[PDB]
Amino acid sequence: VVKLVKLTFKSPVHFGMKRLSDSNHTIAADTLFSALIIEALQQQLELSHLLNNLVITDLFPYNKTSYFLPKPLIRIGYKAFKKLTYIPVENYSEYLRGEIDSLEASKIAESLNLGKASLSTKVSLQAVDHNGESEPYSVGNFTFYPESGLYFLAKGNADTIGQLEILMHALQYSGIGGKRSAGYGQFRCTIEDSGKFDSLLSQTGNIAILLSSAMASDEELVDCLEDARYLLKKRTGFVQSKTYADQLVKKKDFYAFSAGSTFYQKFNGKIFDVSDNGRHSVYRYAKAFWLEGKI
RNA sequence: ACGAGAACAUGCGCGACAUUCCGAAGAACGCUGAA
Repeated sequence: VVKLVKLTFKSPVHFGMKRLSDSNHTIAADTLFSALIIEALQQQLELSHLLNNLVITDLFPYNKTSYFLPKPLIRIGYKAFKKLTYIPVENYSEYLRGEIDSLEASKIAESLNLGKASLSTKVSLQAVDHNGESEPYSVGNFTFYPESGLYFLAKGNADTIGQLEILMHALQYSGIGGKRSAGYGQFRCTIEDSGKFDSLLSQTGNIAILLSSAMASDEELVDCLEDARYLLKKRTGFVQSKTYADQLVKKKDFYAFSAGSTFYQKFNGKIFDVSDNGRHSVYRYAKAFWLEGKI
């Protein structure tokens, strides 16, 4: 049951990539899954549905004009083609067939208006009272245009879909990304049946494109890599919880194929464990959502 | 179990100092009009 989940952001979001100063306009499926797990644990729900039947996608840019999917890594002005990152759903088939030209790719890049990124310079006055000093730091945020929003597609049974609806409503108050609970990431989310995507997903093409940041199991990896065009993205971070350890602990470093990576042989994903001797297992979504296309 | 959590762009600071609404300037010029 693939359900579109559109997110409208009221306040700017941080979405850090490596540092607090930087910012991204989207987040990986794992970052969303980790937020969904944290929420389910707060609301005292069973994690079996999320860990066994929920399939999600990286949040993708959406505009009133169009919904943007990630640019497939398919061999085809090379600058114009490399600058392009997201292609509207209507132009995805044209891009796959090679019917797109460099000027058309430039127009597609200009078409997206997800938002306007910025850097907010904050200060910490915690040490001023102890003969210390104010400490400047920078938070990179991204402000969506009013029509613009981030959407994700969630697939699963009816039970996990309803659980997702509950977690999503709680999540909007919780927020997403970094510096949430410090002014950022408040969003309001709608869950609906989308005719566009379900029709798009009902295609049996010769190539498979990874909607979500995903990694195959070892046995899956050996068949999948042959003839694959892909971009290994390091997935790293600290553990966010009150019960994992007394102090803040980094997760084990993970590498996942990025969204838009094209694999000839489809691989199902796996919820990996990036924990290192903690009081609970830190789950890292790496399951795979596939858009089959014809090239 | 969201490159995450905690974190006041904050503290101090007179839109202020100097600067004549002055200078020149006769209320007086022609003497006529009507019956």
